[PDB]
Amino acid sequence: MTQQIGVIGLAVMGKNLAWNIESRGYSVSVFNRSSEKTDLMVEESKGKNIHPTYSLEEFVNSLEKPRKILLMVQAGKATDATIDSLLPLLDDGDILIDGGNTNYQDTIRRNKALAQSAINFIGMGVSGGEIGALTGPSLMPGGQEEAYNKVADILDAIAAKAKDGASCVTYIGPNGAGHYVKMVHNGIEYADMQLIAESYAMMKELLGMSHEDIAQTFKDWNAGELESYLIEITGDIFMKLDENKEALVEKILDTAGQKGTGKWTSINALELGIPLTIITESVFARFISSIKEERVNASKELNGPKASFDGDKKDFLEKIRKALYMSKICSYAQGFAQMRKASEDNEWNLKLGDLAMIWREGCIIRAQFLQKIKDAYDNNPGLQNLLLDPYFKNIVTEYQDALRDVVATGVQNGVPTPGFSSSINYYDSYRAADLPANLIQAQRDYFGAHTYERKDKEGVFHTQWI
Amino acid sequence: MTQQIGVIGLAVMGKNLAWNIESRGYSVSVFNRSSEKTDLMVEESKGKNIHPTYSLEEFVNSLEKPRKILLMVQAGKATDATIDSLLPLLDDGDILIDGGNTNYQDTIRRNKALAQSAINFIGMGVSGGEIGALTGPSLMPGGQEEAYNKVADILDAIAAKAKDGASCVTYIGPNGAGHYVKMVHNGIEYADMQLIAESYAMMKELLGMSHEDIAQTFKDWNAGELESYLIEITGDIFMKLDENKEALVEKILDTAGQKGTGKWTSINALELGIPLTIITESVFARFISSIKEERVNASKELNGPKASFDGDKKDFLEKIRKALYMSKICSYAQGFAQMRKASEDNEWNLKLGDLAMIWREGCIIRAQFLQKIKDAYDNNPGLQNLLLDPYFKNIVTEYQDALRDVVATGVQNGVPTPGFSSSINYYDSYRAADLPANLIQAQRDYFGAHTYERKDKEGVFHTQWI
Repeated sequence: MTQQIGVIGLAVMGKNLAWNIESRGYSVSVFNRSSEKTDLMVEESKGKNIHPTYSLEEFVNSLEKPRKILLMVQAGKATDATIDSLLPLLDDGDILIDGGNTNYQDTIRRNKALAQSAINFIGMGVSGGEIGALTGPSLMPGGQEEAYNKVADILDAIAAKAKDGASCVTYIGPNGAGHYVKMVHNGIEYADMQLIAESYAMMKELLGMSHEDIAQTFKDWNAGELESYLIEITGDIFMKLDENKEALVEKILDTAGQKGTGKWTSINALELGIPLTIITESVFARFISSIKEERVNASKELNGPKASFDGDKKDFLEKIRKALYMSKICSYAQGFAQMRKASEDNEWNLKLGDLAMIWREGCIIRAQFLQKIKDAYDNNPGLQNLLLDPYFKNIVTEYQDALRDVVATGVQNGVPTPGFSSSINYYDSYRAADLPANLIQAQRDYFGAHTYERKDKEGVFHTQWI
Repeated sequence: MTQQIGVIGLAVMGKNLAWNIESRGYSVSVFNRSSEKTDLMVEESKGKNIHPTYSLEEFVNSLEKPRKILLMVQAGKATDATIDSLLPLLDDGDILIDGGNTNYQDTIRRNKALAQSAINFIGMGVSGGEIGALTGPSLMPGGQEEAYNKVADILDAIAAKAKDGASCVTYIGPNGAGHYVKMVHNGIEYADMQLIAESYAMMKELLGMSHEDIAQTFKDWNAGELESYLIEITGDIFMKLDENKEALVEKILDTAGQKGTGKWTSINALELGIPLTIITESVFARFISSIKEERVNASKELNGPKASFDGDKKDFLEKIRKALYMSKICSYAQGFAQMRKASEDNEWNLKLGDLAMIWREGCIIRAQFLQKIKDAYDNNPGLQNLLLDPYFKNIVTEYQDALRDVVATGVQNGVPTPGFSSSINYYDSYRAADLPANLIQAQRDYFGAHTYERKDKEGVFHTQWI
């Protein structure tokens, strides 16, 4: 009567994961606190190997041991309440897998406490949306390694497969490493969408392009090095019409929503001392879009230059493309630098090459560009920055001219390019042997006696400047 | 016999603060747990009304009621340990004043906790460096409003006086509003130094100016609307020769740090939803300056254009000056927008005009500039953004052309200007009635079904995009 794995939380993503697991031949028990949605799953699953349960006691007793329970409830209170109600009914060695988009510190807290009751806790990031959950997502499980290996066959079977047959799931690391990697994935996704949107702003507001010339430009870009899911769906979005046969996306209110997780990536980067300029500017860009009424008011009081481009439009579209690809490199270089630092300060022993690997398919940021990130760390596991990898170093040293032209053209024409601007400023700061921070250091010694170091001598120095 | 006020912690700032208080004719008891710092201050206080004590029991018994105790100890656990060891020894109505660089959230915890035992707690931000604490600092006290009035005589006596006679101290607001305001002061200080540092880099790397010409430029700028303490000391710093008649500022290692306190301003901005791009990139600029040996390696593998200017240098110097002023306006507009939102969220009822008033002298960011921020809020207390203030409005719509030229030239010549770039981008985003966030919303609805709102029709919408 025992089933192989259990899922709690029968909304569309818990339901789609259970069906994915069932699609691969494993017997699944399901439970939803409100039993009426379990009653819809049984009807929507007639013929599959879905054993419904209608109490936490019948659910736990329906599962083989060590019990494998996938939590797909909403984050925060409902997750901790589900864990706490489950814990008395569990035995030593059982395994809980929180699959929500949980803040990684909650996972670290839940892993530590559950470990004192001999319960394994895996915080697993899940990316791919609801269609991806049903057919093959990218999974980022972190927690006890032994617990992971006891459920690794299920994870491997349901996860997306990259073009080399590799399943888009691997053991991330201890405790909160998986949910940390999922959060950084979303931060990268914020930047990828902002850079795409800056590209659209240039095309719409500087080159005066229509939605079909915009769509076709993105489809063209998706045929080369920039091939990504996000560029691919952007091309579809500029082809969708409304009732009046006008472009629908132009009818959408330009207030970017954000359910956190993007702001978490920058908050952590600031704590770690990691310059995450590009993802953070994309978070701030969402913030300022949400004060729509304030922007409408300032547009009637603050002057600016008219957007006027008189050069070659096709040749400048190619520059925007190069600028978009190089900004992606710098943003990923920042994002992967955050993950090495978080690996170091948490002793997670993150293998950054494995993270690019599991992001080649399934997730929202999936792109052929990620195969080149894996190739970088395969050729050099000690790679300190993606900008130094021979392939990426070759791209940025040539594309920087197109990026500089795009930024300077948008700045002079009043088109905001925050992701392009911080990209070229990151490249120029990271490659600068000497920075003006020496003036900052001398100022801090002037008004605070904070001392400074020298370039030619060694030791700590303090100057009476006046 | 009995003293009027007490200071715990006799490092240079608590020591200099105690001398300040005694200089105005008040009697002060002093305590340091490490008795050596108390003995050193005993000899240095020949002929002063400084009564040393060597136990917390003795310290509390040497002050008249209601007791006024100034905590100038290490932030964090050492502050909590002292508050804990003081609590049993105090009488209802006594006043603890924590004057360290403390996280405002700790102040909220301490204030709320000490109120249950009927003890007043003032978290007070102190700005001015070690010399400012001796002569006249800027004071940002928050806490019990009537407990402030009992110490207001002393704070007013020791604070710096603006040249209209007003002391740079005022009741900021309840609980942790004082430490919050000090924290935002520092973030603003970070942006002011970075923007001065970006001007320096432009003068040196793009215009090829010597330290003599760089010093003279800052002194001329200090003579106008940019009159500021940070610009004044910068002109001095570029005049300071080393032993071999060389500009000592150039010998200083260009590493600013990764563990400053300005990062807390950005973390709070990210949680409030306030776009703090200029201060945040000033924090990030310090991070990448900290990886010196990594930057030196990248400078040997990553190329860029060689900076070269071939136009009138004096005309461009003036454009740098306008770009610096405008960027300060944009930085402060964000910083003061952050505090307005925090005052609403924490129910502090902050009076931002009185805030700019007490920053006219004593603090590090002091400048003639802050009188215009005071004038902006006195003219319009409900002002939403300083960019809308008539005086600042007139400056930015005039100076934007110089800022755009500076940013564009800087980008085309490889000179990183993260502060200048995010300023013009912030000006172009805030004034844009329509932003490309509509594509972000469309994408989020494509892969995440997060729904969207429309510019034309009202309501919430979801679309099958393909």
